[PDB]
Amino acid sequence: SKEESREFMAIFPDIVRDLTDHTDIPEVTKRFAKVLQYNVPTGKKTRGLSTVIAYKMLEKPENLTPENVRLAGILGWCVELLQASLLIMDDLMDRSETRRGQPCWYRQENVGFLAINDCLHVESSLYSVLRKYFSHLPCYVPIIELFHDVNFKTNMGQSLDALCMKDGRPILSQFTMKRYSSIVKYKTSYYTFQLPVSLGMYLADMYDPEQHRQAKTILMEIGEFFQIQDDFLDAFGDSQKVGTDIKEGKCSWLAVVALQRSNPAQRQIMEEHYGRPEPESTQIIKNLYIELGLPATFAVYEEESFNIIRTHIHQISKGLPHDLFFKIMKKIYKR
Amino acid sequence: FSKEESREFMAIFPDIVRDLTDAGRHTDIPEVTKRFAKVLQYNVPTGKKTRGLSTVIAYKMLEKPENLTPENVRLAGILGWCVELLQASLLIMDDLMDFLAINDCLHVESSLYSVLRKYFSHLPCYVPIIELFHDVNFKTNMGQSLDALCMKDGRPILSQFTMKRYSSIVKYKTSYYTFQLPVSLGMYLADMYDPEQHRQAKTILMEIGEFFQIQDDFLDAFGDVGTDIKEGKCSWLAVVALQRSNPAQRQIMEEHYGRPEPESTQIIKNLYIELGLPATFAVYEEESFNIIRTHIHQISKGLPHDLFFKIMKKIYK
Ligand SMILES: CC(C)=CCC/C(C)=C/COP(=O)(O)OP(=O)(O)O
Ligand SMILES: [Mg+2]
Ligand SMILES: [Mg+2]
Ligand SMILES: [Mg+2]
Ligand SMILES: [Mg+2]
Ligand SMILES: [Mg+2]
Repeated sequence: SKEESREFMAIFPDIVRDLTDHTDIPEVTKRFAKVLQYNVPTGKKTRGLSTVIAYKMLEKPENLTPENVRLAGILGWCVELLQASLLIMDDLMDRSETRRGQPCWYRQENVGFLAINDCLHVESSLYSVLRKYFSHLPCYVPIIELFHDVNFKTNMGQSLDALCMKDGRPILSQFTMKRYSSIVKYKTSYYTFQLPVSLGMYLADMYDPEQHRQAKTILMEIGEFFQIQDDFLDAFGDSQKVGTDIKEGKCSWLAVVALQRSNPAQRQIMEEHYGRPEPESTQIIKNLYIELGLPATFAVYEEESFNIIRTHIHQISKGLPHDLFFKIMKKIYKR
Repeated sequence: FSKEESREFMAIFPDIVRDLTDAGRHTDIPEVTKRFAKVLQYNVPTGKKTRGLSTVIAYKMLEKPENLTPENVRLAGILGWCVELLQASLLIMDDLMDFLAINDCLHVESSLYSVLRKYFSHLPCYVPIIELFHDVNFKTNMGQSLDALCMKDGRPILSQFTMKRYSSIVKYKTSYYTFQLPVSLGMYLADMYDPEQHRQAKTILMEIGEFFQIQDDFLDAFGDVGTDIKEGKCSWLAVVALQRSNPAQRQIMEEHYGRPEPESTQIIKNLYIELGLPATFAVYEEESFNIIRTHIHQISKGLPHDLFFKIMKKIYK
């Protein structure tokens, strides 16, 4: 929606002023404004806007004042602040060149390993936003605790992902569906799906831990498909982002399923060519994925997962609106 | 710190590891949980825990003697370990910039907020304590960045080396988390929330923090192995050297400060000797001590002066 997107984007400049406008150190506050302006407001803002929409479908229609919708928007920007911090750090860790076409922050002149500090700074900053706007509301402490908990869980996700690599070479014996599912849950699903919905619920004064647990069950399932679809399109999606999962030696759903279905000779091709810099090595792995019928396998998974998740949504108890979870399903599966 | 204080503090650490690495919960990710136990065990509990133990001492000297139960002194010890978790994340980040992964510093920092939630979420001091940690984290990061703005393309920017910028770096990068945080935590646990009491403490603790770092800066070059010169750090010695330098002495700093060759380090030290930085530190040490002793004696708003004298005596020796 034009009105929702514009109202949301209009909040960002206020959050920069809140965090940067410490009058004795103007040179660092000016630099932090640039850190925020480069890394936080560019691209889709899907997680941020999903927080606003989640709130709009959870709150009683009589309580949906512009004031409250703005508070939802500020929570959305706190999600985008958390993500910005995570992606600054991940880019340094993965030594990536670009993110969404933009050169990675750490590559910019006179940053490098100072990106570590900028990561921590950006993550810490969202708690200052929460204090200014929410310190007087009952949802304050639950929201602070949710952000700190999700940060901790995301770090477990990132560390689990790193235990699939040694000396910058993939450990293919680690590429199991159980480890993949755990990586997606902790590294992606909590901050991408649980965080926006739980923020919406808290702002709507929904504190029942069972309601949050029932939301989690369905959101972790949708989250798994989301990342599996993302992994699939990296290799088989119409380029005209250019996919580099194979070169980077990522524990992707494609690599996991490839190893499940491979005969010994096919396993040897993964051992020899997976996570190598040569473009020839990327094409050999892609050719193996085609040979193992991974496009057909994804097509079956997409149809089956959709049906299973839709069934689980129909069985949701409590005051949780099924509407919200069907709406999330629609945007992800695009149907 | 007394034997009993030290031993009962150290005894808390294994509990905090079990609390954070999910002992009792039966986790779906044991491999990475076991790794985090090792990150904590290897990086957090080793050497002197002076910030952690200072939090316990601060609480013991602010709380009414009747309220000093083993249970409350243990809580003070847990706040102390949260300061040591912050210290550990900051040290990891310094090790990285010069087994451990890059996100371990973010993880360790995040873990202190899990410890705070577990032990303090139902106490009145909860919101003030988490807000103090949030604010100190932010300020420490600002200090870290201000320090980095004294360096461009691997070279020190000597025009940035002013006493104004140095004082700001020490205040934001070190003094807030090293001196303000332990005392304010003690005060909050003792249900002392009055902003004027906190501001009275801050004034003295920012002054102690400045001597602490200036003494550290001095001993790096003139102690009995320091690499501040080689690393081109914005140290008190370099700041004062540039204040006192004639144009020829400035050119020696321009040419030889922040160079890897050990000969450049000895040239800078020779220049520091020539500029009378030892004598200058001796004057600063005497004058700062007399000013800080004065302010501690003048401390009001119902604060005990003996807490701050103990901190002062530990730093100045
Ligand atoms: C604790 C931290 C730092 C978490 C990082 C979370 C994250 C979404 C990383 C990107 O994943 P990726 O590296 O597998 O993919 P890409 O970089 O291509 O988006
Ligand atoms: Mg990564
Ligand atoms: Mg990456
Ligand atoms: Mg990428
Ligand atoms: Mg991807
Ligand atoms: Mg030093």
